[PDB]
Amino acid sequence: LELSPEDKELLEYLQQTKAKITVVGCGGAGNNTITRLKMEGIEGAKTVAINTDAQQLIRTKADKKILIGKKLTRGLGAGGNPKIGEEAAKESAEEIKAAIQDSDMVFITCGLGGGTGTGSAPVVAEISKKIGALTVAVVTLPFVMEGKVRMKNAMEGLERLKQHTDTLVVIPNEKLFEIVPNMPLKLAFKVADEVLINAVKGLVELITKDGLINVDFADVKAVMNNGGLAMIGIGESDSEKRAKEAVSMALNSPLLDVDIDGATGALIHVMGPEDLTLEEAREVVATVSSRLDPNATIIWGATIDENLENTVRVLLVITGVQSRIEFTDTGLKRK
Ligand SMILES: Nc1nc2c(ncn2[C@@H]2O[C@H](COP(=O)(O)OP(=O)(O)O)[C@@H](O)[C@H]2O)c(=O)[nH]1
Repeated sequence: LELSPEDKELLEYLQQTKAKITVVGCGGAGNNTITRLKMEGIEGAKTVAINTDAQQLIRTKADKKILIGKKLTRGLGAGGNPKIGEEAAKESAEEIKAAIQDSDMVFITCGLGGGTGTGSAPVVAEISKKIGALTVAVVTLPFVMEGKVRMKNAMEGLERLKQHTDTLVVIPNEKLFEIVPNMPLKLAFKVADEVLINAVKGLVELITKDGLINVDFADVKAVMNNGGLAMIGIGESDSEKRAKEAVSMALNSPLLDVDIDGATGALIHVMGPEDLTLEEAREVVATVSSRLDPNATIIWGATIDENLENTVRVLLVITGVQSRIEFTDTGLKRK
């Protein structure tokens, strides 16, 4: 490429706004998330799948696969015991470290409540912190119908994650039943899949994807470095006032299971068809800004999704909500 000294300096500036990003999916649900991200083609991110279960791991699609606890469970799994998942991850700590080495940002994703995910996720998070990466977890809490043991295990895992994350994005699966009431559990998991994909892919591609408005990693780091506890809101609309309806739906999302007045920061990803305008994106941001505390630090981007024909989708990630939430054995309680 023919490049002038001025063009080179411009390219150098744009390069330092980028980040090396790795997404790590732990356990059954985490592996399923990774497969979907790999097939759909998540932009600018390395995908790593880890599991104690060799049957689940081998059918997963990923850039890198790690069978954890080879000398512990021999590829059998963890049988829903978080202690087994934790010990397996600790055994394979060096292999996990090698796979995420030199990442500027690491996403850790799983369904909390099981053995492998609940156990290994905090270990991956600890390893990520120790390599100096911006460490973000995007995790689900189980449905109520899964039982008390699953939720108790999940909440203990959430407490361990909190010790080793910069931002902890929590998605309560139970609130999906407000979006799709009385859905069969097996199909409700498929909805949970889509939400996890939207959350992880949406956060990653806010930084990595070509957009109308691209985001500097420095600005993401400024919000997410001490993001604490975070929750998401998703909205979509294809009407005449698509942007207004999408942001309204996002702000009123059941997944935002918190008083949003306690928020100290926010990430906004506006997604639309080829006809998406800056004016539409600005309308979304202005609506969020007016609703939140005036002192909240808001970072936003806008990208074109080719799969969308007439629909604008808004992903909202609200940070610093730990002051309005209490961690209990039965789940998240509003304070
Ligand atoms: N999105 C999604 N979540 C799931 C699925 N299966 C289970 N989960 C959730 O993830 C939690 C842990 O399940 P799983 O990943 O299979 O356990 P693990 O392999 O031992 O970590 C469960 O308590 C469920 O709430 C699935 O197919 N999709």
